[PDB]
Amino acid sequence: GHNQVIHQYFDEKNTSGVLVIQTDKKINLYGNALSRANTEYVPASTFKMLNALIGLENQKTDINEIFKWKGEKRSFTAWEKDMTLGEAMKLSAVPVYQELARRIGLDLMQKEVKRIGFGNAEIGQQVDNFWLVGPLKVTPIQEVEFVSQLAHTQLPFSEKVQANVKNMLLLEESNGYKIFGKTGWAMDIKPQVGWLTGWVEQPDGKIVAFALNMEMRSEMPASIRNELLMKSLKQLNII
Ligand SMILES: [Cl-]
Ligand SMILES: [Cl-]
Ligand SMILES: [Cl-]
Ligand SMILES: [Cl-]
Ligand SMILES: [K+]
Repeated sequence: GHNQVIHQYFDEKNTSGVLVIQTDKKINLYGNALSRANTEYVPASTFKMLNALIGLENQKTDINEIFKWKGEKRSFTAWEKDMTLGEAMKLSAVPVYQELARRIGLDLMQKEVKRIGFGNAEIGQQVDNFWLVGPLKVTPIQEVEFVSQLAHTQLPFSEKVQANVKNMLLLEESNGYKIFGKTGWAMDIKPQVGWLTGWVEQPDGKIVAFALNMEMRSEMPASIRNELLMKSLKQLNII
């Protein structure tokens, strides 16, 4: 349950980051830059959790809808295919979620973001990028609470919608343990910010929420978010 080791982990990967842990409304901070936890960063793709919630609750889409790829080149070849909301969730396929955001529209999206009170709750005028380059910003502490509420089905949306989004977030399942989460990586801002937000469902159903937030660099493999999370959750004996 320390705290200096976990500091060494961040130290070793030459990054600046924080790991926010929330266990039944008790919050703990870890990593090598704890002041990040109350610092506002753009959510990047972590916002997909909320985008989906808003989209499903307002019936702009459903979990079965197949989003058609219409041929434009995308940032990743893995994105160039028809997919569902859930598939797009697993791949962080931005263009699908931008299509969703456009269906929702600026009015509906702004209203929802403030009703939920997400981060600074400002989305500006472009409904299809506000979470990648601003103006929307959120603290890693705000994210762990958000995701904690989602895990407990406590967000101001219908339970079926929350359960549908939770089902899209399963990352690993081993030894009676479940890890749910969403990565983010805002590459077009400086400094770059990487996220891994989610929760652990322990074999007895106890839920432990986490929000990893770290400064990123282009040379980094994306899986560095996963490694820094996974070895920390092991140190704290959460898995
Ligand atoms: Cl602490
Ligand atoms: Cl520190
Ligand atoms: Cl079906
Ligand atoms: Cl591109
Ligand atoms: K250090």
